[PDB]
Amino acid sequence: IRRFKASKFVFDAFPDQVAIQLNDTHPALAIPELMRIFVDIEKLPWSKAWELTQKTFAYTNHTVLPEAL
Amino acid sequence: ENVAELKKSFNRHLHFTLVKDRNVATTRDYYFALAHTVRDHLVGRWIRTQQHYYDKCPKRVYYLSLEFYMGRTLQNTMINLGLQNACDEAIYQLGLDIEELEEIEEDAGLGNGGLGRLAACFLDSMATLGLAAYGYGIRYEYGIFNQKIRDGWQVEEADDWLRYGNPWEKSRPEFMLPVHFYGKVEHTNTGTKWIDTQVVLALPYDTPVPGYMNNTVNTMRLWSARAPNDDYIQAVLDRNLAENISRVLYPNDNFFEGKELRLKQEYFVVAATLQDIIRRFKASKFVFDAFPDQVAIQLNDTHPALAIPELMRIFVDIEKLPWSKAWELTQKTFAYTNHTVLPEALERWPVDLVEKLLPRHLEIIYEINQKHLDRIVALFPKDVDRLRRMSLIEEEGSKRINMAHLCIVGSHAVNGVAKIHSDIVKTKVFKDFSELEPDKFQNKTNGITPRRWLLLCNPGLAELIAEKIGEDYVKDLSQLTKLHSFLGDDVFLRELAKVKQENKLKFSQFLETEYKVKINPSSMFDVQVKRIHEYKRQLLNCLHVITMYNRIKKDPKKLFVPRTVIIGGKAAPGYHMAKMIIKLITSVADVVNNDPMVGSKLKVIFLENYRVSLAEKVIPATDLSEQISTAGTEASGTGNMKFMLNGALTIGTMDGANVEMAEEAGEENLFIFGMRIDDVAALDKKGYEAKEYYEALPELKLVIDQIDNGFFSPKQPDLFKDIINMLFYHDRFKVFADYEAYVKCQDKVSQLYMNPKAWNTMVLKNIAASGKFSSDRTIKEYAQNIWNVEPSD
Amino acid sequence: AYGYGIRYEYGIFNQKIRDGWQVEEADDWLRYGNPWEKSRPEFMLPVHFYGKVEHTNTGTKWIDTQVVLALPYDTPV
Amino acid sequence: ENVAELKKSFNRHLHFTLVKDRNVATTRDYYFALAHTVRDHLVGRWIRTQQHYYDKCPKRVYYLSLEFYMGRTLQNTMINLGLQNACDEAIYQLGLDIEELEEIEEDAGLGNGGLGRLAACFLDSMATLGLAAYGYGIRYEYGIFNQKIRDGWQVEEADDWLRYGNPWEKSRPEFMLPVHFYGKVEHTNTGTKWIDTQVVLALPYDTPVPGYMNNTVNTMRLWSARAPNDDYIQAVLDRNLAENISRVLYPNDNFFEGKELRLKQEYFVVAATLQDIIRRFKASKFVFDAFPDQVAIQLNDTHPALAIPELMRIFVDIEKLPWSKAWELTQKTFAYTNHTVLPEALERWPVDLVEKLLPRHLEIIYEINQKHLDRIVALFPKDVDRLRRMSLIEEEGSKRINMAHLCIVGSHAVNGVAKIHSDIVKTKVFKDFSELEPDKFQNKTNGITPRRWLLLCNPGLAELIAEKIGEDYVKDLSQLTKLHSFLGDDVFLRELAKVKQENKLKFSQFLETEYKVKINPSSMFDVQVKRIHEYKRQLLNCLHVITMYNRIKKDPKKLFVPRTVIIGGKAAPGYHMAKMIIKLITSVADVVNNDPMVGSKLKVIFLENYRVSLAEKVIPATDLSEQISTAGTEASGTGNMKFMLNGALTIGTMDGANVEMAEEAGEENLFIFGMRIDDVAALDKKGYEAKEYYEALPELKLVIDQIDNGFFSPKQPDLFKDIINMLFYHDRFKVFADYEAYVKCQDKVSQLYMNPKAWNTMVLKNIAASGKFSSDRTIKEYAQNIWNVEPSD
Ligand SMILES: O=C(N[C@@H](Cc1ccccc1)C(=O)N1CC(C(=O)O)C1)c1cc2cc(Cl)ccc2[nH]1
Ligand SMILES: O=C(N[C@@H](Cc1ccccc1)C(=O)N1CC(C(=O)O)C1)c1cc2cc(Cl)ccc2[nH]1
Ligand SMILES: O=C(N[C@@H](Cc1ccccc1)C(=O)N1CC(C(=O)O)C1)c1cc2cc(Cl)ccc2[nH]1
Ligand SMILES: *Cc1c(COP(=O)(O)O)cnc(C)c1O
Ligand SMILES: *Cc1c(COP(=O)(O)O)cnc(C)c1O
Ligand SMILES: CC(=O)N[C@@H]1O[C@H](CO)[C@@H](O)[C@H](O)[C@H]1O
Ligand SMILES: CC(=O)N[C@@H]1O[C@H](CO)[C@@H](O)[C@H](O)[C@H]1O
Ligand SMILES: O=c1[nH]c(=O)c2[nH]c(=O)[nH]c2[nH]1
Ligand SMILES: O=c1[nH]c(=O)c2[nH]c(=O)[nH]c2[nH]1
Repeated sequence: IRRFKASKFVFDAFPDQVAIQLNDTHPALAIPELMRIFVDIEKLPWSKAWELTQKTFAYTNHTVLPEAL
Repeated sequence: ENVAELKKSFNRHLHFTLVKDRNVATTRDYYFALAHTVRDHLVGRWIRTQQHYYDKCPKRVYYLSLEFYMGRTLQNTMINLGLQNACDEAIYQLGLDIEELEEIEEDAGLGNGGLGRLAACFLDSMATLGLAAYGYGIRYEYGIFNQKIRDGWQVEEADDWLRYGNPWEKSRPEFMLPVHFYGKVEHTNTGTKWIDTQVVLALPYDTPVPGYMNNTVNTMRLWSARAPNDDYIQAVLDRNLAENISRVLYPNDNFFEGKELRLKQEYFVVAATLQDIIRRFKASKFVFDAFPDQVAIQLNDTHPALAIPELMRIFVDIEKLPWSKAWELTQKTFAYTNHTVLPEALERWPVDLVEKLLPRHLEIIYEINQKHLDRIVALFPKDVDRLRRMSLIEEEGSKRINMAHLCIVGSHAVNGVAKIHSDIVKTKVFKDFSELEPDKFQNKTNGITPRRWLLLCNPGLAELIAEKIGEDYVKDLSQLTKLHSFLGDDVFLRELAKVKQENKLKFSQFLETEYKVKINPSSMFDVQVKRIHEYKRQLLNCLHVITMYNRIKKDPKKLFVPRTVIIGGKAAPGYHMAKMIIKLITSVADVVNNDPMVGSKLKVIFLENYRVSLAEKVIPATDLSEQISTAGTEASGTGNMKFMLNGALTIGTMDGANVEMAEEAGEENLFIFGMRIDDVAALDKKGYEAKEYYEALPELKLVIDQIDNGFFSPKQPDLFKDIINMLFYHDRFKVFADYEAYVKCQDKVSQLYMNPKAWNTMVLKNIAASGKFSSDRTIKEYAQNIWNVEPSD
Repeated sequence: AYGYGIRYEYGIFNQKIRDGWQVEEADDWLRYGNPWEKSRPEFMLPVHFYGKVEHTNTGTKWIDTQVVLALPYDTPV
Repeated sequence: ENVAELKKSFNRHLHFTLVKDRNVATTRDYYFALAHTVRDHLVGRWIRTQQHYYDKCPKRVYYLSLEFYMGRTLQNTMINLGLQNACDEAIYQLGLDIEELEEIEEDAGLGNGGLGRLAACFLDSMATLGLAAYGYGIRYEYGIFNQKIRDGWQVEEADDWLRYGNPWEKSRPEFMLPVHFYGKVEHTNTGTKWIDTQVVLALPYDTPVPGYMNNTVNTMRLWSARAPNDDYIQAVLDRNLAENISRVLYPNDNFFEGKELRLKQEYFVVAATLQDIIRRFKASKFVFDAFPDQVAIQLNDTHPALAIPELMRIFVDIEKLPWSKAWELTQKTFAYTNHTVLPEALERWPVDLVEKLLPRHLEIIYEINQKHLDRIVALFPKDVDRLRRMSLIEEEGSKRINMAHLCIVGSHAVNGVAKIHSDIVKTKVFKDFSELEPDKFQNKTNGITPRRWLLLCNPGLAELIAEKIGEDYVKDLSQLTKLHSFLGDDVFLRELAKVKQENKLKFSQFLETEYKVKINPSSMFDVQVKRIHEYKRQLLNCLHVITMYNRIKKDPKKLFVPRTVIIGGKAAPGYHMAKMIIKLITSVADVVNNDPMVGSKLKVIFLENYRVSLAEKVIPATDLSEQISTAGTEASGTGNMKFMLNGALTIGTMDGANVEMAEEAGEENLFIFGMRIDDVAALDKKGYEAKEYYEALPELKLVIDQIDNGFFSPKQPDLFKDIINMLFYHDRFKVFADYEAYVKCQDKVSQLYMNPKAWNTMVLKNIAASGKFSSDRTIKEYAQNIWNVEPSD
């Protein structure tokens, strides 16, 4: 986010400048953390924030083993 | 209050309230639809807040002022209600631009400058602190005139601010009140009667004052004059005469014009206010002995001085209280704020005018004075000249009333608005009164609201700060000192400088589209915006500008830090020197901006129609804040505080609050220069001979000769004759006396500017020390040491 | 593209076999220094843990948290 | 090493070493680029110097200490390599400010005070004298805590000095060594074995110690603890436990805390050092009979006392030498320096702790003691109490080891650090040992390096002196006596006073930007900086300050020489009285600095985070040096020497080296006052009753009552109760006993200060007599009378 703000780029264009790949579910907390930042800090409305969040993140599933979940 | 619902409310208002669809709606229609959409969010809490004051009856504060320099309301409201981001989204989804809709709104320019803006910041701080406070003023049909520049001169255009409607005001018919003028007095055996008077009705209009994120919404009650209903045509037309009382704001800043109409406005606002206050007290679920414990009235300068004898009139003539008791409750009710020490600004109404217009008030004033002098004659039997000095009456020829003296004896507290100022008020100007009553005189350093002057005008900065230290600073600005932790944080300094840069680009766009000039976005934005005054000296600034131009003309290739020098402000209509100085600046700018040799090195702009909404644009884009009044002339200043809070460095004198800014941030972190108060005094005694400096300083001589010989006005070589004459023979603000130190200081500023890291480090030290200057702290001190009221957090 | 992860002081353990069984040893890979990483001190950030939620009229805030700084190290790819 | 080439190297490092360009580089990046640019200049001579020691095998000196209070390295290195002026030019041409880059560097605060700073000065003098000397210590991850003042109290913050990297240190992997703890002992037929121990690795880090202008660069080797590599997660985390051994410096100055972790650090540094020393000896192109002729190990106090039984362990258990021979070579190898005589500072480790942690060392210590007492029983058959007094073991209840006794019998020389101190050590504290061995006890008066404490910290002075008498004084400070020739040289006295003035302005700028206070640049800078101790008495000083404030409050117009009183220093974290005294001083300063009546007459500052780099700033700006310990308590002192060398006059007691300063400069040229050693003794016998002075001295009573009644702590009237209680009933440093003489002395100081010519003449007499106090002279005496080593000039 700091790098986005410093760029020559609101946040509307955030997903057009940023793509974050979630390698397995280990960094899953990144979804609610981005929301927390957008909402609690940046004061964006939930709807707007959630839309941006989905466009930013992509999730890669690496396993179906129950003990790995 | 979510995005989907705001769009729906917006569409609903556009339809039912503006009678439009998306095809025929105008931009004004959209602004109004949004204004109403936002306004509906205030209602619930406005009713609850005023209802809660009645039930719990906390002591109320009444801020009585002839001025409330409010600026625009839409954005401020969205921010304090936490609605801005959602509204921004809604409007965007509707395919509109909220910032464009915002520009449709007229400023409620019901003030001249600092005095009026202080009142406005105070209402915001009081609602944010949760105090049961009310602002009482006049609903002028025309505010401070709109300023146009024609052929380099200021031209005034009427500010018809209500032409299209004010969604932010609410008519309160049920509270209309009659105000009396002229007539005669009768001292009957049933009390004294003020009869055969002319009557003018006062219709009150309430505007909500939302606190910052706290459910509190207070009230600003502004009175409008209306002719009462008991050649026919002429008789109906003449109803205009009574209605002229609230027609227009007197456009004088720090200057007393003793016009009868002004006196009428003063009693109008005072009579309506006090009667409304007493009415509410009497309806409160509270004899009058408890009045002072339920009511505090702050006099914003001496303009509402008549409130003192009006309260006594009400208590004695109406409520039938004995003089002694009335007097006691009166002093305990009023507190007075002195905002100036310039001779020409002192309110001294001729006795004959007051006798004709307000006969009962003159009588009461004479009584007040009599009981006043009798006590002095007692304590100081011999000192006859002391009685002359402390009298509410000046008998020297044309007998007049000294309103400040009346405010002093009728109030339990008197305060100045900056330490140095309050000191001079207590120990010099009013020595005889403070020696007699030590504890009466206080200081209450001015402040500015960090909502309007930070959150609103510079969101990029408010956001950057919040990311580093949280949002607590909004409601407790002293929290900005934590910023000190980042003085060696390189990345933060870069982020800080980026915010200033973006503000500069945004405003450079405003300049280029509003004026011819091409702006060097990287040049230093050197700014001086405030009312035009000889004491504020934009003239000194103009000398520095001409000086820089000549340096360029001589050494075109010398390494020069490029500047965009901006100077703006309104001159009172009848203030000749002020109007001449404006013409000088525009003339200078025309030469500078069009000389091929300087080009992008130096651009000069006379910012037109300086007002609250324009201050919000230029202040955040400023690098260097000009606060150069002659030591002893600016009681406090507040524009100086706005620039400090927004990342500009200050070049100024040790005057007003500039002194406390230096104390908080460290003197080395401000570009202080010139004569201090003692130097001015000493130079006075010796006698000030302007010629010396002129002869003694070569760069100054060239400047002076150029202005004098027509260099800056070829077609009228002697155009600036009056300026030259005043400068050499009648300058009581010692312009030439600070020229040298001022120019030397300016060079040091340019030096530092070449060092971005050093420059931004000092900026950070200023921002981090600006906390004292929040009006929330000023109001806390007023609540605690004068009004004796408590918040609700 | 950028890779973002954690700079563990100890990576996956070094495995040894004792009496036929696996035995683990700490992979102290930074002991002698890593010329391939570049500390980026100016980008250190605070990270919050624990604490509580406060639902205010100013907007829900996470307060009384424990803080841990995050110092980034860039390795070229 | 010329300007053009330094800029190129700087740019090269910024690029390849810091991966930056001028646009994105931070100030820290610039500091690092310069540090590396300078560092490269050391390499060639560091390799040659260490190579030359191996080829020529001169006897080596090993200075073993748990402390090395080094301060910053950049400037010191530039100066000793003659690179400063060129680097200053280079950086300036690059558009940077070298002094700003210098401030980025963290102090290597690996010490508490004098003991640690003495070691640091010694390394500089030894490299400058060209001796084959090595400093051996611990590479603490955290040095002496950073001190913050919050609400007037000291708060400690971790000194994470390595966070951003230390370019001045070099990892030496190939010399890692294992250190053993715990375990058990086995006396087998192949020698005794220390088995089943816990192992912690010691990784050595070398820092270069450049001599002043001589091509010599010695080494400071500091050991860092690392867990060896043969719930998994917890097992990996637990590696922290071994690594905690070198985690942090124990923050006690002159106080013994018998914590097991401290004992671990002590054996850690001793085991790694001696094994490294023996390894080098065995690889030298030298049987062990020649060991003592090739190695000298100086024990900096008793902290590394375990080195004695460790060397014996190595010789006996490892090298298989017979006890008798091992013992002989051991005594000839070690020399011990006693740095204190305060009871609470004595190291007395409980036998049980040593048995558990170092079983083999306990055994060896018992043997040492046995052979020790058997010899005494022989020479003195009857004296049973003599054996009790000279035993290495204290059996009185909780049995513990007297480390000083172990250092005395295991060393061939024992020295104190000031004549008066060494006398007391020899004739009182260790009488039984010196009577038994006269020639073993010596004196070696402390000294300070004139590079860091003159050339570096006060270039203006070093330059002024050099212009008068040349530069030879740098390497032979006794050359300063030539300055005597200028005692009647008026122009020189003016030049001397100008240097002090400039230092004062420079530091006044530091004060104003760091603290609120406005500094009177012309006032007398009265300074007391050193660790906070009851025996050092900044409390007495505080009484004098309050005294001066009261005098001002009474006679506001009396001619008073204005002063800026500065008191700073860290208090050990668990030292309650020390922390209370700090709070007292800050409380006093807040009243004084904000009382309108005193104003610019008196300002008080509690200098925060006093450390080496800050001593370099304040010392050169000092007029009056406070060295007021109670006679008999300060073994020597060295801060006293720094002030003398830098142009301050001294007000102190006849204690430690203050006595020799008086001898060198003439007693009349120092403001000596109070009880001398004999007076303290006499007052002891009689019994000290604090009340007498309190009742007997009116100015003291007012001071005391004020502190006691809350005058200096309104909101907590009883806050200073403990201070008051200690003062009347438990003050073993007789504060009230010297109050009178102290205040009388202070007045004489102010008297002289009014006489600029008389004042500067005495200053010159102090500077001219400061030559004895160079650590180069101290090291010459150590080399000649103890280590038996020779230089290389
Ligand atoms: O005045 C109406 N809406 C209002 C809406 C409004 C109210 C307050 C401020 C701005 C706009 C209106 O357009 N104005 C009040 C202003 C004035 O007093 O000049 C301008 C309105 C809506 C409507 C709808 C029907 Cl069907 C008939 C008459 C109507 N008047
Ligand atoms: O640490 C130096 N060079 C570095 C070189 C290096 C850097 C990165 C990885 C491996 C090696 C060094 O030896 N190490 C960093 C590693 C660690 O963090 O432990 C080991 C160095 C060079 C030098 C030269 C002088 Cl004159 C004085 C001190 C010095 N230190
Ligand atoms: O660590 C590098 N330079 C070093 C340079 C340095 C060395 C010693 C002290 C201070 C600075 C560095 O920046 N630091 C070592 C410190 C630490 O251990 O935290 C910080 C470095 C340069 C470089 C260049 C490339 Cl292309 C890739 C990786 C790199 N690392
Ligand atoms: C704040 C403000 C002022 C007062 O500014 P000074 O520089 O203190 O005189 C005047 N006019 C406007 C529009 C302002 O916002
Ligand atoms: C020299 C020095 C000391 C020792 O000073 P004394 O006044 O002799 O106790 C302590 N701390 C620092 C930082 C020093 O430089
Ligand atoms: C009469 C009048 O308008 N006085 C003005 O009041 C404001 C608010 O106190 C001051 O900041 C300013 O210096 C002063 O000129
Ligand atoms: C235990 C200890 O730190 N002793 C200190 O050692 C230094 C260096 O010898 C002396 O100058 C000082 O007076 C003394 O207090
Ligand atoms: O009409 C005036 N208005 C002013 O504000 C002013 N100030 C001043 O000096 N003269 C005048 N005149
Ligand atoms: O924890 C302490 N450290 C000290 O340095 C000291 N000195 C002292 O007298 N008591 C204490 N306590």
